[PDB]
Formats: sequence, structure tokens, C-alpha cells
Amino acid sequence: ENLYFQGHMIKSIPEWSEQEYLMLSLPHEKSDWNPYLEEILQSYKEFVKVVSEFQKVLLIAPKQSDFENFKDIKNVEFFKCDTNDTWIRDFGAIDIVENGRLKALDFTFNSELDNAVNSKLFKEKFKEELKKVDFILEGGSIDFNGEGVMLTSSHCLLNENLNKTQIDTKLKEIFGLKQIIWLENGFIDHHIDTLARFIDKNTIAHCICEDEEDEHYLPLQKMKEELKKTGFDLLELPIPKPLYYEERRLGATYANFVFINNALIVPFYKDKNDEIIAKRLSKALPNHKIIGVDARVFLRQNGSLHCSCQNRFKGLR
Ligand SMILES: [K+]
Repeated sequence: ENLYFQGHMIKSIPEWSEQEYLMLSLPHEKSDWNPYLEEILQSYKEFVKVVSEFQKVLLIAPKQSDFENFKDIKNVEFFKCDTNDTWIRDFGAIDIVENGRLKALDFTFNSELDNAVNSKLFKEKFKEELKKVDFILEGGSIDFNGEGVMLTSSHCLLNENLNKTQIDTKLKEIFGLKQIIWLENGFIDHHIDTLARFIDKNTIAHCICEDEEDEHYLPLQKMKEELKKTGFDLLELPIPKPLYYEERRLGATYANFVFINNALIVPFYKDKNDEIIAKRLSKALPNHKIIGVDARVFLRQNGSLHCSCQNRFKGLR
């Protein structure tokens, strides 16, 4: 446990640890949500309403009029700041515990407004130091169990950034890790949060495909075999039947859930598997309320619930 490196003892934080905020970047009539603006905003409103029952929510947007649609919801705060990308998981600040204090890390993302967004937020609202790390990393490309283990895809971090051994060593040093599981197989920016996620310190929930005809079948079967070698308990998340927008197959995945205080918010796609994954996850998480939120509209811009938010954890800063 008590390991120090270059002045610091570091502990990585699993998503189920207690939080202060869930943070989101609203879609506005300027980015690529224009055609179905009211559509996605209605999804957001539902998502926000659900979360706000359990913990505070912070919504980031350029104009006060953007916030107007969410003014009635309890436990919702607002922060004026320009942006376009709504996928805050990609660029948002990532918390670690450093020498007993929570400390947010700002990795370099490839950009412009988003890169600034974090500085404004931390300078103006939180009034807190924002440690810049010179390393290419999106929040959706990593997943922690909170016991020094991290899950990631070989296709992500090796592409973005220079040995794997060096990247492995660097990542272990940054997050105080004892182990990184590098997944070669499976798919649905490549991101581990579309494929596999820790749901407790001993358990990994992961996408699977039951239809042999489907192109996902063998990649996900191979990913399954890899995950069987880790020794962690496995919980399966069968992908729904193909969904489409304008003849394009949407990357619907149940792995893009998000932990918040006392709850796990799971994407629903109006498929029979919604019910299967909710019951399965619910039984495996006896102290969480599992709540499905219609995530179909989100998929039009190639992301789901987890991609659209970032967690800010509770504790001494
Ligand atoms: K960043």
C-alpha cells in the first residue's frame, strides 16, 4: 500500500467511490447536434434529472440560455464557458489521491476550447490547482478497480502516443498502479469504456455478442478469452440487436454506464437486453440502484452515457 515515488504516494480512484459532482458539457446550436438539438437536449434532461436525485450535477455551456432548460431541477449547478465537444469524458480532468489529498490531472488532448475549459473551471469555480501531465490520454480509454489495477485497450494508448513497456511504466507511475491489463481484442477514438469495466474490485463487466452472424461475435469472443485469463469475476453485457440512423450502424454498448452516489446509470436502447443487463448488474451490485436511461440519441455522435460525463470525487482537496 504505502508506496512513494518521487515525493508522492498515489492511489487511483474507481468510479464507485463517493463523488461531489457529475459534470457534463451541454449540446448547443453550434456543434454537430443541430439537426436533432431538441432530441439530445431531451435525453440530457432525463439523464440530468435521474442523476440529480443522487448527487449534484454541474452543466457547462457557453450561454445562460443553454441552462434555461435545466433551471427547475434541484441539485443542478451551471458554469458559463465556451465549448463545442460535449464528450467531457474525453478531455475532462481526472482525479487521483496524491499524498492523501484529491488532485485533478489535466492530460493533453488532441483541441482548443476543450483544453481551456478545464483551466477556466478549476481557476474560476473550484479555485484549485490543476496539475498538467504531458501525456496523451482520454478518460474513456482507462478503467480502475481501486486496488492498483487498470484496464485499457492496446489499440488506444499505443496509437495515441514510446515503447509499450515505457507507456506501461509511465502509466503505472502516474496512477500508482501495480498492474495494467492490456486488452488486444474486441471492439464496438477506441475506448475501453465501450468494451469492459470494473463494477467492483473483483469484477469486470464486458460486452459479448450471442449472434454468430454478427461481425462483433469473434472479436468479443476473443476479448472474453483474454478476460478469462485475468482471474477477475466476469459479468456479460450482450450487445443489443443492430440499431441504425440514416443507414449507419450505431455503436450501442451497455458498458458505457456511469457510477454515481448510490446508483449505476445504464444506457437503454429499447431492446430486450436492456432488461437482461439491468437485472444482471443490479444483482451483482446489491447496494446500488440500477437505472436505465434511453441513450439512443447519444449514439448519433458515437458516444453514450459514460462518454458524456466526468466524475469529480468527494474528499479533502
Ligand atoms: K485534458
